[PDB]
Order: sequence, then C-alpha cells, then structure tokens
Amino acid sequence: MVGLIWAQATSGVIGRGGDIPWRLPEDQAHFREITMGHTIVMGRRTWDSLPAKVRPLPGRRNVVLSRQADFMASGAEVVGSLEEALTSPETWVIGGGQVYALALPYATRCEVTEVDIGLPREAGDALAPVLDETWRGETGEWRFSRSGLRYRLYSYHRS
Ligand SMILES: NC(=O)C1=CN([C@@H]2O[C@H](COP(=O)(O)OP(=O)(O)OC[C@H]3O[C@@H](n4cnc5c(N)ncnc54)[C@H](OP(=O)(O)O)[C@@H]3O)[C@@H](O)[C@H]2O)C=CC1
Ligand SMILES: CN(Cc1cnc2nc(N)nc(N)c2n1)c1ccc(C(=O)N[C@@H](CCC(=O)O)C(=O)O)cc1
Repeated sequence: MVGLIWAQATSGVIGRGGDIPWRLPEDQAHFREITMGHTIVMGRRTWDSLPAKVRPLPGRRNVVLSRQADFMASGAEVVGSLEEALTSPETWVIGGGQVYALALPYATRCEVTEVDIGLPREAGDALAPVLDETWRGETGEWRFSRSGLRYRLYSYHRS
C-alpha cells in the first residue's frame, strides 16, 4: 500500500519558494498521526525543506529520492529510483510536487488537507497532483485553525 499525503491551497498550490506558503500546525499534527510508525518517501527538495529538528522525521523510516551519486541525508535512506523507494508495504509519499507526480500511479490512498486560502497559482509553484475518477473520496467538515484559516481533510482511495 502506497499512499500520498499533502496539504494544498484550494488552487492546488502546495509549495512556493521552497516552502509551504501558510502556517497550519493542526495539519502537521494530522500528518504525524497518519505517517507515524511507517516508511515515508520524499524528494530531495522536500528533505532539504524539513526543519533540522525533525530531519529525519522521528519514528518513521525516512527515504529520500535523489539522482545524485552520494547525496548525503543523515538518518535517512537515499535511493535513486521510485522502485527502490516504494518497497515497503505501508509507504507514505510526503512530497514534493515532482515526487507526488511520480508516485501517484503507484498509489491507492491519498490523505489531503485543503486549506481555504486565496492563493492563485504562480509559475514555478509546486502543485498537488490532480485526482481523476479512479478515486473515491470522503470529504471532512471544514474546521478553523488557530491561525484563522479554514481547512478540511479528504480521504481518497482506489483499489
Ligand atoms: N504542502 C505540502 O503538503 C508539501 C509541500 N511541499 C513543497 O514542495 C516543494 C518541493 O517540491 P519539488 O520542487 O517538486 O521537489 P521534490 O521534493 O519532489 O524533490 C524533487 C527532487 O527529487 C529527486 N527526484 C525527482 N524525481 C526523481 C527520480 N525519478 N529519481 C530520482 N530522484 C528523483 C531529485 O533530487 P536531486 O535534485 O537531488 O537529484 C529532484 O530534484 C517545496 O516548496 C515544499 O515546501 C513538500 C511536501 C509537502
Ligand atoms: C515541511 N514539512 C513537510 C510537510 C508539512 N506539512 C504536510 N502536511 C501534509 N498534510 N502532508 C505533507 N506531506 C506535509 N509535509 C514538515 C515540517 C514539519 C513537520 C513536523 O514537525 N512534524 C512533526 C509533528 C508536529 C506537530 O505535531 O505540530 C511530525 O512528527 O510529524 C512535518 C513536516
């Protein structure tokens, strides 16, 4: 089972200038809840973006995709292809735009956080993959975060 987990603005934007363009700590808690105890797969840029205090993310087997020979990621497994990355039975792909695109075909679950923020797409932005009709979804109720942003969770699946 390969799942993808991401937080996106309603417009599909998930990253800009190498960072996530909003603050929503409740989404980080959700992320932890979903991924804890499992293998997580991320692109090298997503690895770089992790704050040092949680790089690697604790309690999870961190796997980082890179095309670089001896890319160095302490506390993580560096791999050069998706096949070497997606070997675990319960894998969560945690970003970024490139890796979500790459991994979507291997996925059977998506855990999406929609952030109700006006953020029109700009050239060069990292974007969420677009889910077609092979996916069945369940939409959660809107919630307000302490940051003032409304947000909701979506759980998608396909067999
Ligand atoms: N809102 C959210 O939920 C999340 C948002 N993000 C955001 O996403 C952005 C980063 O996304 P993006 O720029 O797309 O980068 P990625 O994190 O997807 O990393 C891309 C890197 O992964 C490696 N890579 C890609 N394809 C392959 C392949 N086929 N084989 C081997 N290595 C491969 C390369 O590493 P190399 O260059 O080393 O070869 C490439 O540069 C940031 O802005 C981040 O904040 C990230 C996670 C979650
Ligand atoms: C930059 N980044 C990538 C990140 C952020 N939010 C996401 N949110 C979702 N829904 N999905 C992702 N893949 C995702 N990835 C980060 C930054 C911090 C932590 C982080 O501190 N996390 C702690 C928990 C912290 C909290 O519980 O507020 C964890 O143990 O998972 C996670 C990912």
